[PDB]
Amino acid sequence: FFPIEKLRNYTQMGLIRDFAKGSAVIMPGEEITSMIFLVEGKIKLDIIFEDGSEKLLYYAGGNSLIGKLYPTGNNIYATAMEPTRTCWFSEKSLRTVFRTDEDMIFEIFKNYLTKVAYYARQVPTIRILRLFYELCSSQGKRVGDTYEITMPLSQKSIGEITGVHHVTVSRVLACLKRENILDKKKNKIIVYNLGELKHLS
Amino acid sequence: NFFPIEKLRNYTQMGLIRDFAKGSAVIMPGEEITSMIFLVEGKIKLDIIFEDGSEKLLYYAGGNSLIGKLYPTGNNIYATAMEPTRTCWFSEKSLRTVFRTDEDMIFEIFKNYLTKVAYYARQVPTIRILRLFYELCSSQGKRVGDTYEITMPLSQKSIGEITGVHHVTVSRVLACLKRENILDKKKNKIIVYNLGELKHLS
Repeated sequence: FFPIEKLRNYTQMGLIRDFAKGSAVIMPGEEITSMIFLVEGKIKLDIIFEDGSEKLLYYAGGNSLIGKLYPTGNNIYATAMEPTRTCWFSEKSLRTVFRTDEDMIFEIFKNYLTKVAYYARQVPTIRILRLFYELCSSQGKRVGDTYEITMPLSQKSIGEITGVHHVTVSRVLACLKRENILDKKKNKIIVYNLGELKHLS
Repeated sequence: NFFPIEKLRNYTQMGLIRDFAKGSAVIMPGEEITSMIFLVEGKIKLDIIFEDGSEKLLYYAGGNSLIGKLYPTGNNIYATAMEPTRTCWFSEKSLRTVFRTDEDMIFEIFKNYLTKVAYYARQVPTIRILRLFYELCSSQGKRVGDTYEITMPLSQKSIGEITGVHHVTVSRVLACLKRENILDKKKNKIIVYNLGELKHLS
């Protein structure tokens, strides 16, 4: 949640909006321009990617801060998971705060910073040729200077298995190919240069 | 996306200018940073270290990026100026100056910062592993009674690479199958003790 309690002393500078259990909290592109400090309760922020798709992002426990003070590249769609109470902070209430006490400036920074740390700490190609070498070096059965693996394993499945976005499972499988490194010809995997796999892996 | 915050160029005087010839550690490893660093010319690779001396690259930073931090963060940072680079350092006591001189910046950063979380979160799951085995099984599995038996190495680590998966999970996940009863990975042997429920969960 990365709660920022300190701020509950400060909600009276806010717009308190209570929401029922399911009622959409940020719309999928209702335009949102304020920090939504979440005081009792819980919220599910998913992103709607621009295809139409769905995909979780992160929950918001009590005390957490969600929202934003800007248009910020993405469509959020967040549901109240349980009858939840929230205090909205416009920039101008937000201002009003900092004037009433600096420390909170930092307070949010901290909270943001942390959040950066966090997600950025977590954050392809090799995860691929790792999967392949794995297979080649177990299932590998020599055919002259290449090695054959008698298994379908289709683009979709490398994606799934590698947690890798298709355009990449393509480009790279394309590139493994173009290199006399690897054919996944329909049924069977033919590895032309194993030393070069191991090494890129 | 060196999420530059050009506005900050206007207040470097409230800051601390620290210059950094190429190759030079802008962030030593486990040296403690309590200042926003503001990149006023140049280019840094930030790396991290996992608590297991592992290294991998955190971001770049470019003309007008803000890296650095005002607090502890339980991350292990190693920045080096690729190019010769002018920085400028924001202690709190100093940003605390800037925000009085100029209360607007408080939002120009909050934006700034608020935005990378977008970014990152947007980029950013047990699924895979199973799935990894699942294909691995359906293709290689040699059914020994109710079990399906492949002969491979699968170093806990390789899985964590293959699958963009944190070691705790890989670990805490071979934990949850070998238990559950699904899968045992015991040395040079896969031994799936339930393909049906294996694909239910995938």
